[PDB]
Amino acid sequence: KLGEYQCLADLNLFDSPECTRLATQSASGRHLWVTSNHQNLAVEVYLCEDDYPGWLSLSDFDSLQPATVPYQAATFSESEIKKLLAEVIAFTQKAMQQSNYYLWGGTVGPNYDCSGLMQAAFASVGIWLPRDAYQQEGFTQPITIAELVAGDLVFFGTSQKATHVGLYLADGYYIHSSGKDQGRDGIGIDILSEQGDAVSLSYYQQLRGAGRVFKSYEPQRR
Amino acid sequence: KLGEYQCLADLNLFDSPECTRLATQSASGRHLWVTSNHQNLAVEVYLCEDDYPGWLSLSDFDSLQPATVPYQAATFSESEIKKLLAEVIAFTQKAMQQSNYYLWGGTVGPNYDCSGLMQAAFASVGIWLPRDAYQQEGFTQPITIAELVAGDLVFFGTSQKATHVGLYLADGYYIHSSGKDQGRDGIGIDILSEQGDAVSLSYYQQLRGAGRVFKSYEPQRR
Repeated sequence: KLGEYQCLADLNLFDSPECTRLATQSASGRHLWVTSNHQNLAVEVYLCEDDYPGWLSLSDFDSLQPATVPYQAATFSESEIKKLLAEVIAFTQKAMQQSNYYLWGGTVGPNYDCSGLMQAAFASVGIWLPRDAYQQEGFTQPITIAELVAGDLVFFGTSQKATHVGLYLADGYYIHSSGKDQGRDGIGIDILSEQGDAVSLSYYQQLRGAGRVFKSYEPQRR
Repeated sequence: KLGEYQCLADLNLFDSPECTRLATQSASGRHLWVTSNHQNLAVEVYLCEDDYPGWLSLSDFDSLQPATVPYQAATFSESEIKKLLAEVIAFTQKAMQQSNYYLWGGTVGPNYDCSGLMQAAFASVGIWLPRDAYQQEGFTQPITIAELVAGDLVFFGTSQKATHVGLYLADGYYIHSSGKDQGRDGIGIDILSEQGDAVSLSYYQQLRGAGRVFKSYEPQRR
């Protein structure tokens, strides 16, 4: 009906009431807000942890249970975050070991989009990032490429905005989920170098910058 | 001649004065103690940071400079260590991307043995482990398999002693350098499960236990 619910299964959220294009996916156990905006056979919702808005098919209403404990965002210091980056990296490596392909809106796994993998990996330690690559760029602390260290985000796109993101490892290497056209159609490792393979070179030429995660997302007031 | 020197190049240390079998390798910049024990065309040494003993060819004396500043071990709290584990894991991932094969005594890269990869990975952030897998088992804090988290060590062997080690990632996965016979002939990722492939199963059946790195190695008095 209306108000705060928790997901009993992984739910697809679409970017319109027609449910033709996946916007994000809400993992089991996440909290979401159900609005009174019903249209077509869907209802407008937003996810509590990242404020992500979208449309949920009314057929997924049976997978919503009313929340009895409201979502309250946890606060992380920079040092707490640093301690958890090993787990974030490990998440991406475990993900790379599963059969996977690049899926726009892919967020619950095994099939991710670039920013979905970043969100899923940080959320595996309880750290919330916004969902889209351009939002992740705005949310992190910009750093120079020289300053990159394991667990930082690397951003790519045009001079206009970030449209791709990966997770830095070491000495130029980063892990990312990349598309079928220019990339690997799934999770893989590339290098920020002109000495890389063709894929690495396609991305390196689009490199925009780098960001450090210094806090977890706090939802907007409401 | 005698006393503490620093390496100007990566040096091979052997397990006998005949220099037929590699014991470890000393990365350029490490400190070593040269004893008065000359035999054949080699001298007995030990490395300062891990106390590891071996034989250095007399022909490598030109790559030894006298130390004017003696090696003194740094102290790391558990917390400082935890903050560095992301870099440790990243090191192993970077190593996996280079052409490599399994090499007993392999410590400087690209070719590692199991415990040498561990040592090299932790040393890349300044944390010293002892060199051999059984020593690493004795040096770490034993934990249960259930308690494994990213950056812990997984030990394998007989009921008598650990002969193999890997670095835990997440959800049963771990990264290790493994031999040509039973393993991958180099760095790769396996799972602590019977649902794994054939290599995973062979190691899983030899699982001994797990350890957490809670301090950096302090050499013997001395």
